[PDB]
Amino acid sequence: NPLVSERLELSVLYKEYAEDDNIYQQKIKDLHKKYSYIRKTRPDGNCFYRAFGFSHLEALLDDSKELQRFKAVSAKSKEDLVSQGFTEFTIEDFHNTFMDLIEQVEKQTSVADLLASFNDQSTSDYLVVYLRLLTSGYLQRESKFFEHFIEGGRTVKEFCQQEVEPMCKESDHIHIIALAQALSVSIQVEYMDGEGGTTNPHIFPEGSEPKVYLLYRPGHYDILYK
Repeated sequence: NPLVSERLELSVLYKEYAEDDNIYQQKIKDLHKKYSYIRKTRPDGNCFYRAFGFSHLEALLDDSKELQRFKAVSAKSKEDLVSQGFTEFTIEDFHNTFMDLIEQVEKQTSVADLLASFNDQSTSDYLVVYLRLLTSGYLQRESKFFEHFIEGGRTVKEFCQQEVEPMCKESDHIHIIALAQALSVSIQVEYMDGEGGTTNPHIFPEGSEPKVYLLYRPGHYDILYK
């Protein structure tokens, strides 16, 4: 039950469905036409953050420019959140871990050593906590925009407090839009949830060129590789 698995054949997905789940089998089969491998994340309610965090940092091993951009945005993000009302003493430890992971990528760590960091519960969860805070900060900052996404009567802040900041509260489109804008990154998600064997790609933000590909299924975000 690792936090982030080794690189696996797409066919491992067949195990996660009943023999009779004919439509999910057809989607898995179609996915083989587009992707080659998958890395599973533990299905614990943190999957989007964890999958995004690993996939993006792994991608930055191959793009020194993007690595420096990401580091700069990430460094600044702490003061940003503090200026907006997130307590510094509370969030400093999480930010320090996030920056240490970035440093690991800057030092040209192997994927194996990056993976080992993501499989340390404290290290990996500190990254997730930070990503959740970044996402909450962006939603709150652009609350007038995001208001319409929120069903039921809660304010954007109340939504953030109950559905984004807490560990184990799995992500949907609201999280993804906000985190992509927060870090100015581009995320493709294959939704395996559509018409036939079709999984339906969504790119966040629309119009961008993604370097992270994720697979959504109810209760899972996994990392896909072409």
